[PDB]
Amino acid sequence: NGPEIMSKLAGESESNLRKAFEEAEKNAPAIIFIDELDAIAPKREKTHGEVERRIVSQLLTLMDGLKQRAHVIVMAATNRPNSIDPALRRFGRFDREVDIGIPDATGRLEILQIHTKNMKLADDVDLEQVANETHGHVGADLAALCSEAALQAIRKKMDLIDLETIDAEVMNSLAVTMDDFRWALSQSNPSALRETVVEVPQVTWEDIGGLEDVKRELQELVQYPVEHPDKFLKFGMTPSKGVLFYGPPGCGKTLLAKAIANECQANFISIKGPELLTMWFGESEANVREIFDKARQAAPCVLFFDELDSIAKARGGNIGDGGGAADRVINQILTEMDGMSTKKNVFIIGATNRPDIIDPAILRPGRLDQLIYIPLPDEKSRVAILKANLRKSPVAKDVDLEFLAKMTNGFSGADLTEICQRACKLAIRESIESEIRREPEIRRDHFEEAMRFARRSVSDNDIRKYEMFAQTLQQSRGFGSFRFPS
Amino acid sequence: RPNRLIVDEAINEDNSVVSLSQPKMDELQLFRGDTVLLKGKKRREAVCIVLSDDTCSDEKIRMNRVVRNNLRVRLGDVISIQPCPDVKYGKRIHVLPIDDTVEGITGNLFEVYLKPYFLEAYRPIRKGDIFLVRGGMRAVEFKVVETDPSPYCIVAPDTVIHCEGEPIKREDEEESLNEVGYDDIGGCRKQLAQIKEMVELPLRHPALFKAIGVKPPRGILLYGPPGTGKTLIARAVANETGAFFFLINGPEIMSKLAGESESNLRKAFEEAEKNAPAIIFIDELDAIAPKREKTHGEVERRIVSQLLTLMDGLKQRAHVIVMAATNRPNSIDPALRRFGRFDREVDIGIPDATGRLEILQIHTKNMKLADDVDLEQVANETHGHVGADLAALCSEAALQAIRKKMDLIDLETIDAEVMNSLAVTMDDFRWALSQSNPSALRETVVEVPQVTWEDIGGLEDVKRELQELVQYPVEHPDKFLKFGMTPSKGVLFYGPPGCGKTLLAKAIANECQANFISIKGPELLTMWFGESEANVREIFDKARQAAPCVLFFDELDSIAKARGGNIGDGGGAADRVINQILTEMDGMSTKKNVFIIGATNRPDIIDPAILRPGRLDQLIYIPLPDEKSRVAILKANLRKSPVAKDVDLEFLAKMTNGFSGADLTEICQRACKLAIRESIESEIRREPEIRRDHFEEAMRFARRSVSDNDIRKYEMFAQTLQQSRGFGSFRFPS
Ligand SMILES: Nc1ncnc2c1ncn2[C@@H]1O[C@H](COP(=O)(O)OP(=O)(O)OP(=O)(O)O)[C@@H](O)[C@H]1O
Ligand SMILES: Nc1ncnc2c1ncn2[C@@H]1O[C@H](COP(=O)(O)OP(=O)(O)OP(=O)(O)O)[C@@H](O)[C@H]1O
Ligand SMILES: Nc1ncnc2c1ncn2[C@@H]1O[C@H](COP(=O)(O)OP(=O)(O)O)[C@@H](O)[C@H]1O
Ligand SMILES: [K+]
Ligand SMILES: [Mg+2]
Ligand SMILES: [Mg+2]
Ligand SMILES: [Mg+2]
Ligand SMILES: [Mg+2]
Repeated sequence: NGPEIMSKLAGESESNLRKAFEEAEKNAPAIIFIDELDAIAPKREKTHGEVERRIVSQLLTLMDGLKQRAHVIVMAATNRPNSIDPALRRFGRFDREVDIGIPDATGRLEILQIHTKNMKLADDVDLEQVANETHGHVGADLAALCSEAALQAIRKKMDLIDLETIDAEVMNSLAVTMDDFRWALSQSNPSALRETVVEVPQVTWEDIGGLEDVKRELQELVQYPVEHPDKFLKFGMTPSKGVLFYGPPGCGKTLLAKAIANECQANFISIKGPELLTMWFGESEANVREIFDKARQAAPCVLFFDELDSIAKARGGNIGDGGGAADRVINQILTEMDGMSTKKNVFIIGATNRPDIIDPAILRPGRLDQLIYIPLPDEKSRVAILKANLRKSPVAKDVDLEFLAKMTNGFSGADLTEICQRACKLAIRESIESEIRREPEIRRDHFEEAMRFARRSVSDNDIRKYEMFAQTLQQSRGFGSFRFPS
Repeated sequence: RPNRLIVDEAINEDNSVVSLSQPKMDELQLFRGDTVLLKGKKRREAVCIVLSDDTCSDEKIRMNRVVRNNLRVRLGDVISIQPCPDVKYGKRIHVLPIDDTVEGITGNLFEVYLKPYFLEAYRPIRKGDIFLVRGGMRAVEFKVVETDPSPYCIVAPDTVIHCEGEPIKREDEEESLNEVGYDDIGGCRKQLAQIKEMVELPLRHPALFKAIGVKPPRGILLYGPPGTGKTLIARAVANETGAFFFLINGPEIMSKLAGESESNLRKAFEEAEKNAPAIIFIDELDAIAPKREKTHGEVERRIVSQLLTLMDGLKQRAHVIVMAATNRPNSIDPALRRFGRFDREVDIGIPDATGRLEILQIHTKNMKLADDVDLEQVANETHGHVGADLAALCSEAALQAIRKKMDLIDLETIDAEVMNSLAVTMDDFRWALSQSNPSALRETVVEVPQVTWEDIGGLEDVKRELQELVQYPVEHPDKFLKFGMTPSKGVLFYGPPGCGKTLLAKAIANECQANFISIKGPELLTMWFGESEANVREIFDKARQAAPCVLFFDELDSIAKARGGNIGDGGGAADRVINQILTEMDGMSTKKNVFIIGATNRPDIIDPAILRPGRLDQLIYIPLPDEKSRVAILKANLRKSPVAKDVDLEFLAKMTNGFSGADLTEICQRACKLAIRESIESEIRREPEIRRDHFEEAMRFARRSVSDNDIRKYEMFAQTLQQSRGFGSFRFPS
């Protein structure tokens, strides 16, 4: 234990490290686990004591002495991959690095099922509903949640049957009800809420309508190099490692990136515009490196840069504020892109509503060289939007969502999302009023009432500008009549 | 069973009154004012009269500290009823004080403690009963030594109570009845309830955790500004649960060389282990274990590591809860706040006006006050006062009461009658209020506001929308799951200056009884100028810990104005502080019931990124107040002010056509100030209400703050954001 080692004067600390290693040597195959390694061996520059430096050096020499075939594996856990001595992470000392990371919904469900196996639950405890709304929870947060629910189950039957070395039958007669879990979910306080989510997304191609050419291109750039690595070697040509989505707001760039990640069952990392702006305002663009590290350790991965023009907008427009299109954060992104290998199957997807103001250096080959226009959703995509938002909501069968997607001509996906956000909220309001006066489905009248407040977010001029950009980048030249002679 | 009850804290401070419920009395066949013989643990018993109240449950009995200690039991224990067989009145009943509680005060105890306590109050008395009485700015305990007419009796007016002297020595297994308890804490209901919950099972039911194996909370961290009673709360919990309270003082630990510090931490933990269920309280934790990066000594690092390993060793079922108080949630080692060491965190925080009133009533219970001391007027104008500030205020007033009668009757082991003859007058409190110097004046107020929908006139559609976004997800969480749709977590108020955005946010918070946090434009500008936008995170933390909460960002366009206009200064609409607000909004859950309300007079220059879905996606226009809202403004400002009945405030709100709320606020700020001036002049020449002439004189200086062009621009913005498109004729075919 880090703290236990560092809590013993300036003598016995070194003696205890040495004795631990000697005891592991004398006792056959062994695993030395050094829990909280950063407590023992932090950055020797940030140490301000002689004994701490001796502790780090003693650990280094013990680890070097464990280069023989003594059958002793040394494991170490730290919350600081970048706050332990780099000299420990060299070859022969700590060569292998395993990122545990946040559990996904499946992992959270598994942890909950593990913690509740001994506990006598009820029939209403779904244990999967909680696992889906325990976002930001590490297994310790889930254990705390489970113990909290069990304790409140004991806090409801506390002094009815006395628990005075107490009998087994009363112990077996306990139960935890699902509303206890829903209570604890509001008192959860997850520890890893503010942590980068790296998970295979649940968005599939079904949740996206239309975009047939866009889906084809995306699976050409992502699905082919992953599922057919036999090609790209037979033809001796590396897959492109990046694409730039451009188009009007609310047209499915995020969903397309998520769906292409889910098709290959690849990890998905999303870096939104506020994070790029956080690096830009704070001049902490070094964190770009860390992002790419997370992408490289999670490979195969789709590294998605939503609203990649956020810094360009924050500076003004195409020129910005006096300067050119280059900025420190996008420059770091360019540097990191040049340093990848295309053999890690890390795919960069940048999305921008303003391709005009994007730094052209990011569109060069060996970068986001392919530009895909994500247009305003067509009627099939509108139907998919309505079906996806309306799923999980009880909606009447008589609603003609196909008809609803016919006058929503220039509507974006956010427009239809607000359409139900209004119709379905009117349904909630009507339910509450009828429940007040009294003391089931989204009807057609609710949808007509919502469409009475239907506005197009993206204007005709903006669509015209997007179409013009798409033409000047995709209409190419007059080489459509080319043909080899004979 | 009629002979099995559960103990709860008594609402009132009565010495010998227990509160029960009518259904419990139904199976007992007892009157409202009869006496019963309650038998406690360890063979002890007492006699007490019952009372009826609906706050307690059907099978719960409420008892105060003194009678609970007489039964040798604590909260939640098992106590029978066993009604007394109507024992006749007492004759002599000899009672004597306890030596420790009478030391320092001598004299005749009849007219000061015994007679007033037994005057016009038939209180049952047993041989072993010890009772505490408050008087002479003290709380003194008296134990009965003998009773001639049977061990049980009821005190009669003609009974000749005897107090010879020779106070009895404090017994072995009986604790002091006036040291600390739950009734000594003022208005900390939420926090004290949380602590009681986390602490009940581990300490009151220790064998349960030696037979079940569920992990109870092992580390509780009380944090808040200094003087909020964290040590008091911990001591109260330990005393009420009966667990051994071991106190570790930060400075005391860190004042002992580089040896005995570690030895004392280890010995404290071992002593807590060896002594049954225990609470280790580590007061001033940041003195012992600060950020190990900011430490610059080896012994300090060893202290932190030793505390960490002791806390880890207290992962077993040793029934030892470790409590710690710090004023630094973010200046203690983060490694202490991990799972298994200090998992639970309780924010004590500033007391509200109700909490301040409770604290003042607690500190003045022993003190003999006057009739003019409102004790609620001071509680309403003690803003920024923590309970320590209130204790200082109360002691200051009492001392000045002693500074007015200081050497008239000599206080030479001084007599009790002169001690009981003191009084503190309200003007002393009003004096101390100007000499207060509150410690938590510069602290973020998190309180349920007192503004209701009555204080707002008109805005019927705005009220409806606000309760649709806030009241529905809070009071009807059954919906939004049946329909499978999260409530919107934010709204943006926009409109002209002085139209009730702040009052609307406060009223929607008060309707749901939610906490209200207001972040004004100067604070956003402070973060922007100082580049301390990291504090945005802290703000959201305060909102998350105070959930349900309305997080209000008044004048959210302050940074945009400070930069210029819509463009600003070369750059775009993004700035570091609003970017941090966007980041924090994306990181909330909508299951915390934290609602963000942004207000802006300039929606044109607001960053559009904040209007996107998953953010302040709903925009509500708060227009210039209509005549009903004007009447509400006038009535609300004029309340607390004596205003003549003949004033036609309804008429006054008819020519105030384009007037804003600030305009009418200035209208009375002038009329009512003219009334004050006329009062002063008439008092000078001589040595009651705001008349109509005052209001006409004020309206003679009535100007509209917001011009017609500005109102036109607000209306244009409202049209282009709310007139939508020509989809009003939509209809599904057939
Ligand atoms: N083709 C589509 N398939 C599915 N959903 C879509 C599609 N286009 C839009 N949407 C809907 O739009 C909403 C979110 O849009 P999305 O985040 O994909 O937009 P975007 O193109 O990234 O633009 P922006 O940068 O303006 O947010 C969701 O409700 C989503 O269902
Ligand atoms: N609808 C209203 N109901 C009650 N009081 C109102 C209303 N409109 C204005 N007022 C009065 O206006 C004064 C303060 O206005 P308020 O702080 O609500 O304005 P605001 O819309 O937030 O504008 P600003 O940003 O210019 O201060 C108070 O005296 C309040 O009584
Ligand atoms: N919530 C409270 N209720 C009653 N008294 C209080 C409260 N808070 C503080 N006091 C008074 O303030 C004094 C000092 O409080 P203290 O325990 O030092 O604060 P903290 O515990 O936060 O360090 C106590 O003697 C107590 O009389
Ligand atoms: K104290
Ligand atoms: Mg570990
Ligand atoms: Mg996008
Ligand atoms: Mg303290
Ligand atoms: Mg405002």
